[PDB]
Amino acid sequence: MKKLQIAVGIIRNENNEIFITRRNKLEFPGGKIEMGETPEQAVVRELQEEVGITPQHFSLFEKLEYEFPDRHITLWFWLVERWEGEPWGKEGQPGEWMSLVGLNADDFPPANEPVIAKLKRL
Ligand SMILES: [Mn+2]
Ligand SMILES: [Mn+2]
Ligand code: NA
Repeated sequence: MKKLQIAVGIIRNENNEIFITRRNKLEFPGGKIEMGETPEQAVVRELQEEVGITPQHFSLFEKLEYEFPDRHITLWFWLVERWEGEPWGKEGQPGEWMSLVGLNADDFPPANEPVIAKLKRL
């Protein structure tokens, strides 16, 4: 029984647009929390690696858990509202700003559904 945790960054600007990356299907920047890192350190590291920004002000937006045989997975969704730098496709992946109003849960993997609903509201 091992744990696998992933930190996810929801980057929102002043115009209520979120930075979305692509694979085909759309998704949020993010990745695995490594040994010895806190959830906060991991989201900062993964975002610096994937989109070239350093989160400065962020809060826990949602935490989802998945219990599978021999594996406990936790997804940490952080709402990033202020950062240093400009988001871009640093790891060579497609990226772009999309307004919250126009976000469609069907364009993201089913796992993000509850977060999108919550996001696409307030
Ligand atoms: Mn990554
Ligand atoms: Mn990684
Ligand atoms: Na990623």
